[PDB]
Amino acid sequence: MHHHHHHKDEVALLAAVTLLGVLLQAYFSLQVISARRAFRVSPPLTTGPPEFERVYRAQVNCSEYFPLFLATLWVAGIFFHEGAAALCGLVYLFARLRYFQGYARSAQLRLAPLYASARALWLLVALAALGLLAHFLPAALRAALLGRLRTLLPW
Amino acid sequence: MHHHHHHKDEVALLAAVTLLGVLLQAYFSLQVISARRAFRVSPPLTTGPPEFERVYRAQVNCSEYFPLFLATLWVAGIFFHEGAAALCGLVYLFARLRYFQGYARSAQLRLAPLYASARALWLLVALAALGLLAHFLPAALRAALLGRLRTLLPW
Amino acid sequence: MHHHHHHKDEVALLAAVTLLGVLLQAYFSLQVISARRAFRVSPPLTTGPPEFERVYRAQVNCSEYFPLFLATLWVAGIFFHEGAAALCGLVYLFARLRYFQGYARSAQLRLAPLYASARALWLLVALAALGLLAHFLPAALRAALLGRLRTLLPW
Ligand SMILES: CCCCCCCCCCCCO[C@@H]1O[C@H](CO)[C@@H](O[C@H]2O[C@H](CO)[C@@H](O)[C@H](O)[C@H]2O)[C@H](O)[C@H]1O
Ligand SMILES: CCCCCCCCCCCCCCCC(=O)O
Ligand SMILES: CCCCCCCCCCCCCCCC(=O)O
Ligand SMILES: CCCCCCCCCCCCCCCC(=O)O
Ligand code: NI
Ligand code: NI
Ligand code: NI
Ligand code: NI
Ligand code: NI
Ligand code: NI
Ligand code: NI
Repeated sequence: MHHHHHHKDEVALLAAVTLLGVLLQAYFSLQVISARRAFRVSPPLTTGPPEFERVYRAQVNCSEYFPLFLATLWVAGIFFHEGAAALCGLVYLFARLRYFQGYARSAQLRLAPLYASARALWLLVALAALGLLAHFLPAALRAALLGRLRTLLPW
Repeated sequence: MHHHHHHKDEVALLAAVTLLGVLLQAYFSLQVISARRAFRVSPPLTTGPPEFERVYRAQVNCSEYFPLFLATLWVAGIFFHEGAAALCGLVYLFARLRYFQGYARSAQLRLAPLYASARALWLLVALAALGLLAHFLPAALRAALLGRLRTLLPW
Repeated sequence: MHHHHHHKDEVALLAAVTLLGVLLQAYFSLQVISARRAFRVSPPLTTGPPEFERVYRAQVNCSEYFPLFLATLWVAGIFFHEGAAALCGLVYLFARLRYFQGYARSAQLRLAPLYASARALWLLVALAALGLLAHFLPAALRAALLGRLRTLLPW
């Protein structure tokens, strides 16, 4: 409720990549709705021609991974480096766009961009992990050394 | 780890709408479990009578959009205006409750609240985008003017 | 953009539980891909032998609840108590790991860890709610008393 400082400028690139991700997900959704018309599939019900089922499944898989992407983007961006996390996020999202486009054409064409999206997501995971390790490991190593010291009142 | 200030009071309405959203999602889930009994559908397996499939599909669609709603709510609430973002969030969630209730009765009755939920989500997206533009565009325009200036050492 | 303080040390346990949750979700996904080979189910398409359908459905359900878990973890951790929220989060995630493992073996074996995951999630919801109530209820009670006072200019 103010606050004479804000932390917006520390997360704005994460927020922009997040919004791009929302926009891409919305687009995937609109493509499924468009495929429902092209290939005559009525709600509820997610079975129909192969071409429809591939578009449907591409959207479902993107949707499933999307919170994982968001969680890791934010943890990596806060604990490791904002710019690095955001760049990796852009690469992931572009890879997901290529995955969806590929998959819609052929199951097999989903594979190369799928691998690219996994490499970008795993890099985000590794940056998040390194950032958290940097945060916790020094204090933990110190507390353990201190307990050891201890010895003491001797030597 | 303290900190003689906190930023809770800047995000509390976003946090409350978020929690309401979790509660609504939990409710949708409990309704699917209840429909599984009413219409005799046993896990795993998500096919059964039309009435079950509509309830199932309403929950699935709400679930799919729920991270999009959360992401945009937080970005809009931080970059644009907390109160506005929270209000739009409440409207979205009420619209989703009406969507789920409608859909359970008839595919066709899902449509009006579906359109209401999309208008509320797109307004959140537009507030998020405007907030981010307000954040990045002045510094970007300035850096570009400065490079232009440049000219200079003349005129 | 600096900032001579950071709020990382107030959310690091939430961030670590979040990352563990991402890792567990990634694992569930890899298990579905592994079941697709074991039980010969090719993409798109999520129907096959019972053993495959159980593994698939366990992943889907974990995926569906995962944003709910994340949202509530963060709200509870910020508004109620970071350590308590993180502990409950670990219990939820362990319960989800046991749920997935159970379900893969038998529908019936998913049930005990399912109930454990629901108790942990509902405790997170209750901590989030109590934290938000603590935040809003005093100011609200005060504003209402002040309007009452009022009376006044008399008595
Ligand atoms: C840089 C890019 C950003 C540009 C910003 C512009 C964004 C505008 C995108 C348009 C989004 C439209 O939003 C979409 O509307 C259609 C209606 O037409 C809805 O569609 C709904 O109604 C139709 C027709 O009754 C049904 O057949 C359909 O099954 C149902 O889902 C979608 O559920 C909603 O998601
Ligand atoms: C789903 C995960 C959401 C996580 C959001 C956590 C935000 C809490 C901390 C905000 C303070 C900003 C820290 C600045 C670090 C940086 O430079 O990026
Ligand atoms: C999934 C997106 C989660 C985003 C959470 C980002 C929170 C980081 C910044 C917190 C500082 C609070 C900023 C105050 C602005 C306001 O008035 O709402
Ligand atoms: C999906 C929900 C994401 C929510 C992320 C909200 C983070 C905004 C506030 C960050 C300031 C840190 C507050 C410290 C309280 C604490 O001790 O945990
Ligand atoms: Ni002041
Ligand atoms: Ni201040
Ligand atoms: Ni102090
Ligand atoms: Ni301080
Ligand atoms: Ni300085
Ligand atoms: Ni400062
Ligand atoms: Ni601060």
